[PDB]
Amino acid sequence: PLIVPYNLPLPGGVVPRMLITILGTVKPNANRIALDFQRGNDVAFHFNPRFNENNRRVIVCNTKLDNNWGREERQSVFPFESGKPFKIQVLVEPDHFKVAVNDAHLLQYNHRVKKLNEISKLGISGDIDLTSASYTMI
Ligand SMILES: OC[C@H]1O[C@@H](O[C@H]2[C@H](O)[C@@H](O)[C@H](O)O[C@@H]2CO)[C@H](O)[C@@H](O)[C@H]1O
Repeated sequence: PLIVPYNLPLPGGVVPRMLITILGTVKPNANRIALDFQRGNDVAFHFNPRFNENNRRVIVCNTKLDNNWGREERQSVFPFESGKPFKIQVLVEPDHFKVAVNDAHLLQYNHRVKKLNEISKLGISGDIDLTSASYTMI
Protein backbone atom coordinates (compact mmCIF):
# COMPACT_ATOMS: atom_id res chain seq x y z
CA PRO A 1 0.00 0.00 0.00
CA LEU A 2 0.81 3.74 0.16
CA ILE A 3 1.67 5.34 3.51
CA VAL A 4 -0.99 7.69 4.90
CA PRO A 5 -0.89 10.70 5.06
CA TYR A 6 0.17 10.63 1.42
CA ASN A 7 1.13 13.69 -0.69
CA LEU A 8 0.57 13.14 -4.55
CA PRO A 9 2.40 15.93 -6.44
CA LEU A 10 0.33 17.46 -9.24
CA PRO A 11 3.04 18.67 -11.64
CA GLY A 12 2.20 22.07 -13.05
CA GLY A 13 -1.00 22.17 -10.99
CA VAL A 14 -4.44 21.08 -12.04
CA VAL A 15 -6.23 21.84 -15.25
CA PRO A 16 -9.61 20.94 -16.70
CA ARG A 17 -9.82 17.30 -17.97
CA MET A 18 -7.45 16.15 -15.24
CA LEU A 19 -8.91 13.10 -13.48
CA ILE A 20 -7.61 12.05 -10.07
CA THR A 21 -8.40 8.47 -8.98
CA ILE A 22 -7.99 7.27 -5.40
CA LEU A 23 -8.48 3.65 -4.35
CA GLY A 24 -8.48 2.61 -0.73
CA THR A 25 -10.33 0.81 2.02
CA VAL A 26 -11.92 2.48 5.02
CA LYS A 27 -10.56 1.27 8.37
CA PRO A 28 -12.86 -0.31 10.97
CA ASN A 29 -14.58 2.28 13.18
CA ALA A 30 -13.34 5.12 10.98
CA ASN A 31 -13.81 8.70 12.08
CA ARG A 32 -12.67 10.74 9.07
CA ILE A 33 -11.17 10.90 5.59
CA ALA A 34 -9.65 13.99 3.99
CA LEU A 35 -8.49 15.11 0.58
CA ASP A 36 -6.64 18.42 0.55
CA PHE A 37 -5.84 20.01 -2.80
CA GLN A 38 -3.15 22.52 -1.84
CA ARG A 39 -1.91 25.80 -3.25
CA GLY A 40 1.12 26.24 -0.98
CA ASN A 41 -0.28 26.64 2.54
CA ASP A 42 -3.77 27.30 1.19
CA VAL A 43 -6.27 24.50 0.67
CA ALA A 44 -8.11 25.10 -2.58
CA PHE A 45 -10.46 22.15 -2.06
CA HIS A 46 -10.88 20.22 1.19
CA PHE A 47 -13.12 17.11 0.92
CA ASN A 48 -13.80 15.67 4.36
CA PRO A 49 -16.08 12.69 5.06
CA ARG A 50 -16.96 12.66 8.77
CA PHE A 51 -18.35 9.38 10.09
CA ASN A 52 -19.69 10.79 13.38
CA GLU A 53 -20.51 14.45 13.66
CA ASN A 54 -23.21 14.56 16.33
CA ASN A 55 -24.14 10.97 15.37
CA ARG A 56 -24.55 11.89 11.70
CA ARG A 57 -22.39 11.09 8.70
CA VAL A 58 -21.61 14.08 6.51
CA ILE A 59 -19.12 15.25 3.91
CA VAL A 60 -17.74 18.70 4.58
CA CYS A 61 -16.07 20.65 1.77
CA ASN A 62 -14.28 23.98 2.16
CA THR A 63 -11.34 26.21 1.22
CA LYS A 64 -8.60 27.49 3.55
CA LEU A 65 -7.02 30.88 2.74
CA ASP A 66 -4.29 32.45 4.90
CA ASN A 67 -5.15 29.83 7.58
CA ASN A 68 -8.84 30.78 7.54
CA TRP A 69 -11.55 28.27 6.68
CA GLY A 70 -14.36 29.67 4.56
CA ARG A 71 -18.00 28.72 4.15
CA GLU A 72 -18.64 24.98 4.45
CA GLU A 73 -20.52 23.12 1.74
CA ARG A 74 -22.11 20.04 3.28
CA GLN A 75 -23.33 16.85 1.63
CA SER A 76 -25.42 14.31 3.58
CA VAL A 77 -25.25 11.69 0.82
CA PHE A 78 -22.51 9.51 2.29
CA PRO A 79 -21.25 6.62 0.15
CA PHE A 80 -18.40 5.48 2.44
CA GLU A 81 -18.64 2.61 4.95
CA SER A 82 -16.24 1.49 7.64
CA GLY A 83 -14.28 -1.55 6.54
CA LYS A 84 -15.15 -1.28 2.85
CA PRO A 85 -13.15 -0.55 -0.34
CA PHE A 86 -13.91 2.64 -2.23
CA LYS A 87 -12.95 4.56 -5.34
CA ILE A 88 -12.93 8.37 -5.38
CA GLN A 89 -12.72 10.11 -8.76
CA VAL A 90 -12.12 13.86 -8.81
CA LEU A 91 -12.49 15.39 -12.26
CA VAL A 92 -11.35 18.95 -12.73
CA GLU A 93 -13.90 20.79 -14.84
CA PRO A 94 -13.61 24.43 -15.95
CA ASP A 95 -15.73 25.80 -13.11
CA HIS A 96 -15.72 23.06 -10.44
CA PHE A 97 -14.22 19.91 -9.06
CA LYS A 98 -16.61 17.03 -9.82
CA VAL A 99 -16.48 14.10 -7.39
CA ALA A 100 -17.79 10.57 -7.94
CA VAL A 101 -17.51 7.74 -5.44
CA ASN A 102 -17.82 4.10 -6.51
CA ASP A 103 -18.84 5.33 -9.99
CA ALA A 104 -21.78 7.39 -8.68
CA HIS A 105 -21.74 11.18 -8.88
CA LEU A 106 -21.53 12.67 -5.39
CA LEU A 107 -20.94 16.43 -5.48
CA GLN A 108 -19.40 19.38 -7.25
CA TYR A 109 -17.35 22.18 -5.70
CA ASN A 110 -17.10 25.53 -7.49
CA HIS A 111 -13.57 26.88 -7.86
CA ARG A 112 -12.83 29.48 -5.19
CA VAL A 113 -9.09 29.37 -5.81
CA LYS A 114 -8.77 30.62 -9.39
CA LYS A 115 -5.11 29.85 -10.06
CA LEU A 116 -5.64 26.19 -10.93
CA ASN A 117 -2.09 25.65 -12.14
CA GLU A 118 -0.80 26.62 -8.68
CA ILE A 119 -2.75 23.83 -6.98
CA SER A 120 0.29 21.57 -7.05
CA LYS A 121 -0.26 18.92 -4.38
CA LEU A 122 -2.98 16.61 -3.13
CA GLY A 123 -2.78 15.38 0.46
CA ILE A 124 -4.69 12.20 1.29
CA SER A 125 -5.26 11.47 4.97
CA GLY A 126 -7.53 9.85 7.51
CA ASP A 127 -8.75 6.45 8.53
CA ILE A 128 -8.01 4.50 5.37
CA ASP A 129 -5.68 1.97 3.87
CA LEU A 130 -4.53 3.68 0.68
CA THR A 131 -4.16 1.40 -2.32
CA SER A 132 -3.41 3.86 -5.11
CA ALA A 133 -3.54 7.54 -6.01
CA SER A 134 -2.92 8.77 -9.53
CA TYR A 135 -4.05 11.09 -12.30
CA THR A 136 -4.70 10.99 -16.00
CA MET A 137 -5.74 13.44 -18.68
CA ILE A 138 -9.06 12.49 -20.26
O1 LIG B 1 -14.48 23.63 7.33
C1 LIG B 1 -13.57 22.53 7.19
C2 LIG B 1 -12.74 22.44 8.42
O2 LIG B 1 -13.70 22.26 9.56
C3 LIG B 1 -13.01 22.24 10.83
O3 LIG B 1 -13.98 21.97 11.84
C4 LIG B 1 -14.95 23.11 11.97
C5 LIG B 1 -16.29 22.59 12.06
O4 LIG B 1 -16.69 21.88 10.81
C6 LIG B 1 -17.27 23.64 12.33
O5 LIG B 1 -18.60 23.09 12.40
C7 LIG B 1 -16.94 24.30 13.71
O6 LIG B 1 -17.83 25.19 14.05
O7 LIG B 1 -15.58 24.90 13.55
C8 LIG B 1 -14.59 23.88 13.20
C9 LIG B 1 -13.28 24.54 13.01
O8 LIG B 1 -13.35 25.38 11.85
C10 LIG B 1 -11.93 21.16 10.84
O9 LIG B 1 -11.22 21.20 12.07
C11 LIG B 1 -11.00 21.25 9.67
O10 LIG B 1 -10.10 20.12 9.68
C12 LIG B 1 -11.75 21.31 8.39
O11 LIG B 1 -12.43 20.07 8.20
